[PDB]
Amino acid sequence: SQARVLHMVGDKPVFSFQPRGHLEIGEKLDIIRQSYYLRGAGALLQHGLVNFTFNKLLRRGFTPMTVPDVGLAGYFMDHTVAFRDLPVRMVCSSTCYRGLYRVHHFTKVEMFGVTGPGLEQSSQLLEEFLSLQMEILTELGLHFRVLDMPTQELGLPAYRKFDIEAWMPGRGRFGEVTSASNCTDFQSRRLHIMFQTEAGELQFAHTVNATACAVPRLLIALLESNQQKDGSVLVPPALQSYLGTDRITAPT
Amino acid sequence: SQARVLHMVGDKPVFSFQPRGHLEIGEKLDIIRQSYYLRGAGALLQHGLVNFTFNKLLRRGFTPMTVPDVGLAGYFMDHTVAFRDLPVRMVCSSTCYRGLYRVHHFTKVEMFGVTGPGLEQSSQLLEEFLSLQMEILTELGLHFRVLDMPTQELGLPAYRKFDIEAWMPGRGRFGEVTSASNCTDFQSRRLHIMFQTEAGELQFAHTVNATACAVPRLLIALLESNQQKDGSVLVPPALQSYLGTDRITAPT
Repeated sequence: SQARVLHMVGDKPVFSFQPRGHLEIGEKLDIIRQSYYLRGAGALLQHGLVNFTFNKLLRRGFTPMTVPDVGLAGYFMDHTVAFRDLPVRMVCSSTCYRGLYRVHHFTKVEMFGVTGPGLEQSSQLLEEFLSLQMEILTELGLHFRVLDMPTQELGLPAYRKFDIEAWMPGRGRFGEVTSASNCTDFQSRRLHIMFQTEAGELQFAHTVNATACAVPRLLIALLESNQQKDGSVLVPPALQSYLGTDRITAPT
Repeated sequence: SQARVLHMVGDKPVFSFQPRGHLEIGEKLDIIRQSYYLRGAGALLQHGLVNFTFNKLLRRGFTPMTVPDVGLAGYFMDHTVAFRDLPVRMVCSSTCYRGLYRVHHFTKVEMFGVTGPGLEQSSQLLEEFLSLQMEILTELGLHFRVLDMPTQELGLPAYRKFDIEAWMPGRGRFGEVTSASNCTDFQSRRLHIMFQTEAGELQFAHTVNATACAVPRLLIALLESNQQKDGSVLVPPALQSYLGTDRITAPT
């Protein structure tokens, strides 16, 4: 019926002041401008988040893919996978079209999985994708909660669904930053995504989907969370390589 | 009137066989599929080319920027720059909409410059951008030529224009992979991009534009150029970090 809190990770940050919204921080640091537009350290944050996640998923054995822009499944349309290749793990960084809360275009990295027969395989894969999401978020220093979304209440094209909300102090609330869902044979039935069994059967495979990074939301969470009383925001260690610093300090 | 060859860099590769087109290579290596779609090593090539160029331009002092997708100039509309900040060098990686020769969406990294008064400043900046382009191409091992495009013959919104064509053995000809043009006060007049002089004048600045990377074309050039008789293609050293190998070898 309603969403259950499955897990809690990290702590709410403590402030001696009233936390500011990501827009105020960005403007004070000259990393957000204008429509909207990232500049300097903010742009490095965006590209570094994408790269950290993409590399993490590459090290775990996800095959990368790129597309000219729903689609992730569609590229497996009318395709059959051998039993020996199951599960198939795909990672794709791409530009998607739909405060920085809702911009028309943004970069997102997505996870896609095609697995062996049945709920056991598909659920194992969904739990694996959720774990990757929590690992990435933990390594970024964010405070977040994992919630079980209802599926048979409205919805339907999902047997299980997990959403992750990261804490946003400037907004003062939790906001969704990742999603992951087990679509089972829905997508495979409609797109003819088959797997061949050991005996020689072709059967409808299972598909699993997950967001590995929605940057606008993660940016908001990092800026509000890591902000300082000086309007500085601290850089998580995982991103200090791409930024070249542990603290953004605003120009002169 | 007609395009002059200004420079020649690298040598045509030598083959003991008939060079194949990038599509044949990609299909034999399972890095190109389907519409079109990069997979595994091909996807690593795409992301590595973007990152190598972006990092190179970051080390040279280009301020990064990201946009939600003509635009590069438009974000400086109704903006004034101080004399002390000139020249302003901007680098932007973005998804653009328009064989892999002509796909609808592709990633491109672009250079944008706003400079001090007059032809001397704008030309210095244009030569600097051209040099960066040739450096990147040389470091990738490609054979290319730099040509002077006519501007007052057709055209008009450009005082000078340089194009770079890289050698494509499968096509058997040179193909454009970068462009760079000095648009002077055209764009600044139309968008009100001002600079403040030392005396206190506001004057129309100059704008310079350059492609720092068009990936589809560079991909084509690298695959056809570095191809082996085994259908292997060798990896340029600059990209071996992102690929993890010196040679793509096709799956089993």
